[PDB]
Amino acid sequence: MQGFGVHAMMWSLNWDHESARRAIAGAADYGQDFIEIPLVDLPSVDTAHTRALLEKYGLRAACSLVLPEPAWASVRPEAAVAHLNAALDKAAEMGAEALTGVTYGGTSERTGFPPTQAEYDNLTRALSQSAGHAKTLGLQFGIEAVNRYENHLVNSAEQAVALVERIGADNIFVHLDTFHMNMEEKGIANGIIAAHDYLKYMHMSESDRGTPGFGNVAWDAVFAALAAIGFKGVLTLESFAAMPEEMAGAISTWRPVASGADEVLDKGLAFLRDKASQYRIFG
Amino acid sequence: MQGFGVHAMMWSLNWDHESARRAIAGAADYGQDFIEIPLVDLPSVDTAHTRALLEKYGLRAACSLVLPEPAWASVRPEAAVAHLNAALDKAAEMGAEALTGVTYGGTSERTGFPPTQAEYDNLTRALSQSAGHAKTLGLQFGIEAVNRYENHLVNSAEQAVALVERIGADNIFVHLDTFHMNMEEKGIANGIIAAHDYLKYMHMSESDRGTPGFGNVAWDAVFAALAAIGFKGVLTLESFAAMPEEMAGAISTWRPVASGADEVLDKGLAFLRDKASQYRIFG
Amino acid sequence: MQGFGVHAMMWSLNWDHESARRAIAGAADYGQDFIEIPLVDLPSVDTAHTRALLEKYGLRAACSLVLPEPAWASVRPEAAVAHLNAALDKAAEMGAEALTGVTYGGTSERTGFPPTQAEYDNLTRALSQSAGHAKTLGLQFGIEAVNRYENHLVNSAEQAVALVERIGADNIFVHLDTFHMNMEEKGIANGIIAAHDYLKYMHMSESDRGTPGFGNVAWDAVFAALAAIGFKGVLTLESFAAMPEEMAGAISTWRPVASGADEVLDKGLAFLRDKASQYRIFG
Amino acid sequence: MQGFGVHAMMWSLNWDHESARRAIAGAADYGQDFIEIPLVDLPSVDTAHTRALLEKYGLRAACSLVLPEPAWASVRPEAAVAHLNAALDKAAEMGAEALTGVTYGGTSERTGFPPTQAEYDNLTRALSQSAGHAKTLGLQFGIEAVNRYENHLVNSAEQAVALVERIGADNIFVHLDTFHMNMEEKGIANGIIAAHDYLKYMHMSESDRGTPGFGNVAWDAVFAALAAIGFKGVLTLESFAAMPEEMAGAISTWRPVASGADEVLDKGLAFLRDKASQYRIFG
Ligand SMILES: [Mg+2]
Ligand SMILES: [Mg+2]
Ligand SMILES: [Mg+2]
Ligand SMILES: [Mg+2]
Ligand SMILES: [Mg+2]
Repeated sequence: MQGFGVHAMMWSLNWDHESARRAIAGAADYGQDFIEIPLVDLPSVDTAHTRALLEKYGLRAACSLVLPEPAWASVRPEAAVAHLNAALDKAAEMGAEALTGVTYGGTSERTGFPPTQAEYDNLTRALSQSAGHAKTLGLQFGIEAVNRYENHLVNSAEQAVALVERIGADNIFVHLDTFHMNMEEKGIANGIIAAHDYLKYMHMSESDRGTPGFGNVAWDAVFAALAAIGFKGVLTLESFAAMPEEMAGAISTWRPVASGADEVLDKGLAFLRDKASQYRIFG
Repeated sequence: MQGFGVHAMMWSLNWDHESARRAIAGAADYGQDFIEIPLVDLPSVDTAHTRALLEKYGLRAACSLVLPEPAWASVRPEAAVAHLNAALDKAAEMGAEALTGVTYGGTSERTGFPPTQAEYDNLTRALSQSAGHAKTLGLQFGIEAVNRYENHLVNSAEQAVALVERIGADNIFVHLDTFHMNMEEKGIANGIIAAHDYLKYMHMSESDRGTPGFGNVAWDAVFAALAAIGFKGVLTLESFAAMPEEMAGAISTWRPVASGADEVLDKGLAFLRDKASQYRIFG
Repeated sequence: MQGFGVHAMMWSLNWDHESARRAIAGAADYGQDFIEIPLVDLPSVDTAHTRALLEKYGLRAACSLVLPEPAWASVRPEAAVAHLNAALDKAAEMGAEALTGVTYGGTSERTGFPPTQAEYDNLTRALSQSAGHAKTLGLQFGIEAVNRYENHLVNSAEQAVALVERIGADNIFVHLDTFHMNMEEKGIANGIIAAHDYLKYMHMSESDRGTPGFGNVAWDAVFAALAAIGFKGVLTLESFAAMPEEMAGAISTWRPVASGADEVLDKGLAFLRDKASQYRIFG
Repeated sequence: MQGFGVHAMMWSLNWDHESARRAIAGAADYGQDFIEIPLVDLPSVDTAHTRALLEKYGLRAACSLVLPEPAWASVRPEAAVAHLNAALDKAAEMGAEALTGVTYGGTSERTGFPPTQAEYDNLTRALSQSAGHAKTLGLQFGIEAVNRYENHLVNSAEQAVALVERIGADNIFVHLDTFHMNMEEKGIANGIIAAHDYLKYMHMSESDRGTPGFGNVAWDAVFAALAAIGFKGVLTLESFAAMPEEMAGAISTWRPVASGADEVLDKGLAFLRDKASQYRIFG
């Protein structure tokens, strides 16, 4: 998996038939190599229709998700293995090449206490079996580290690496998010250096979830480190600029993040492509 | 109020006789002008004792708090005023010069929706009552903007500024926190510039609540902005280095933030002092 | 004198009838407010022609120069005055509103020693009289600080400020250059802050003379300081991407600075615009 | 060679008996692994005295120089070889482990033209010769890139690496300077990344030659790239704070650079120590 990507939420929150087409056509109009397709309601996604659309527009894809609370692997690992295996099935039917995201828990998961060894044991056994199922399907399996307000289990790149190393599956990769690294990494580039050869997917996201290039992420440090470790994964723009006010509660966003999704695709995709070139990413 | 401050959390977050002695003498060993005292249990504070220790060490003080849920001003403004007024009576007894912090709601407050006009009506009237009560005691009243995960009402400097102008008191100041601006401000210095008329207090906190100078906050942009608007207030360090594991739920940190408090105090107060000199912060 | 500007060197430094139209038409095409016209060989300037082009394309102009060695003001102030007064004449005929740049010495000036009392007295007397000649014409007069390898007299913003105060003329402004500031200012924002009373003109130039936004200049600090001091003048793009190799010696530049002037124009101009909008530079 | 170093110029540029003592005791007092010994006037450097001091204080050493004009290698390669070999003889006698710096030319060298093939031909043969002499003495040989105003031949790390690869000698390393990279590298970390195969020595110097951490150098990007390429080498502090006013012409510095070598050693070495530990520079 290598090239530039855009998250489908730049257009669509749902994945009905038309939403799928509008997002896929848009990502192709912006010359992306990948679209990242969110899986929120597994019954509702038509895998054959999505595969046809991708073929029409010469686009590749990865899927992402967040485990629903009944499937949180830290307490209910068997429900997680079922839900992730189900997700991997529809990913592989779609033509996607990986499932990534918060594949290990929730984005409002707290126990109130530091993460325990019994929790990390459930995670290890849950992710071990599903990545296995991913391997039988030829898919890769990602783990996105997120900030301490969303999850208590995987916050820093170091914790994601330690999880991957314990499972021992060569088809699991570490997935980092510049919005979350901005809070969690002691110097954002240190997240990328810790991940090193496990790092195969990035969410390139401004510090306010707006337009990359216009916030607090130290993009030179980020691209310095991706270049120095020889990064050859996917760089996917993640922004909240097209989120309606209804989505507020699910994403903890209470006021507009940018002027509009048009501005974010125009300027944010070109910024990521021009920084990639300055630092000879994929060179 | 002008000068350098350190939050008492660097030595404890209880405020019994012993914790007060340890924190106040600690802040004096480090040549601070101010200590920031958190008011967590109003019936338990020995205000007279604190006052005598402050005079003994020649230390000045600000008080800060977070409103408990029964008193969140957005939904229960009468309860907010009764609590804020009692906290102000304690601050004045100790000899503090201001009450600041999350004085309008909680740090775990959500409605699931963006802030509505009736919630701001409630905030405006509750803070205008209590700012008046603070005025009768000779104290100033502060509003600290925090990030979207802790609160949905006052996130950006502009919001804080617009709320001050609505209340129309002359003893209310805006209070910014670089850890929170690192998420909420579209370029951190834009927060300081927006508040140029009302900014009188800063929390100088690193992007991970660790040691200032060793994270992702753009300190040169922060200090340039403080210098250019002619900042005339307090620069208080805030870090979670002294926080034991048992506090993890109340602060949502599940990983140590630094080596030890002694290191944060040593390295962080020196960094802030050196950046202050470089940018001529107090003349 | 307010808005965005591009230096004519983006097209060519020659200013015959062909070069002026191309440069002025090019500057209009990119929506600029000002073009900076270099005055090099004075007798080859048709100024009525240039004034016609300007008012046809709706463009304003400032003129810039460097003193040639026999007119260096530190040692030959009378020759400085006559040369400056002659540049001011043709600048006025063109309808430019200001003459700026290294109006006080050379870009290869060096005595081997720190600048002396007597050298500054020569500068003062020379610029004092030429600034008065500019006043009768309606022109403003600028002093551009440059780095220690090009000049030994005006390197820092505070030097420029002290010189302007010394001269006592109300029509001289400080001109600063982000490329030179990157070497001379102890934290680039401190030059902008120090000049805050007299700063009316900027050279927005990347650290390698390439494309602004793709080097080592800390643009968030630059723009934060501009906004916070309430900057009102012109922001002019300076870059060497159009210079042929025969210019190498004249600009101490031994390798290409970028991959073409069209790229620097398209990407660099839009970067200065988006940054200005982010920090709300012009309201 | 591996560890932290400091330039003897922080104490003196003369290397007589008491300056050698002053500087070596001084470096040892700040816990340095290395001291960099300038070689300027060869017949006055006592080698037995210097070697004895180094072993008493547990200090290792590198020597450095600039070629005097009669021996610039680009135009007089036989003369360069003589001067380099004699300097190498002194360095070996002192106990030093390498000769580095501007070993291919001068710091006010310029033809007025971009560098030519024939010039690089002379460098290649002269450096080939003397690096083989250095090999006979058990020394490595360094080449330091400097900025376009000091030298027209070796400005970017890329040029350094190409030269090193042409000569083909297993004891030549690349040596970079953050002060010079801040001008020459399009994004400062790109130079470190370009040299990843041959980078074994850094001058850690602020953008104004003052105190590292209080200027314009992007230290997070610098230390990140160093970490990510797995740097094993020397991080040597370089600053002009201790240099008398009579030395202005040699270093093109016309005004004070910081506030004294004392503050520069104290705060700068502290800043490099803390940055080095943040990014885990040596494991
Ligand atoms: Mg993400
Ligand atoms: Mg009233
Ligand atoms: Mg705070
Ligand atoms: Mg300029
Ligand atoms: Mg050097």
